Amino acid sequence: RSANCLKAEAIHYIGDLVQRTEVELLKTPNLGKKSLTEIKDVLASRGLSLG
DNA sequence: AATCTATCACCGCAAGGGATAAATATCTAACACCGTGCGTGTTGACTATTTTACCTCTGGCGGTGATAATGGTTGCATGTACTAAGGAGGTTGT
Repeated sequence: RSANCLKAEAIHYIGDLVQRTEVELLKTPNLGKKSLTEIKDVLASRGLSLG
């Protein structure tokens, strides 16, 4: 349910997730652990990035 | 604001449905030709485009009739409920 509680912030789509750098990332509901931990490098394997 | 165990379940990851795009084959449409006929051109005779002239329409409006005719029309303002004002005039009072 990481999928439910993320898209509940109306960040439903990958296009703006590109803004969510490790300085202000948390604004979302719940989304508390394995999701939040390391997915940020496989994000860069379909091909996106942060900075 | 970090930790996770233990929810209700999404992912874990097998299957299979539709799709679309390739190739084929059909359709139509765009064109280039041709032929028709119309609105390509000047000229010419017509007759009635316009003007002015003349002879003689339509409608401008001014003018007023006489056997005599010589006491008139007009219908419903409103019917209630109030009550404030002015009007009357005799008089018993100021």
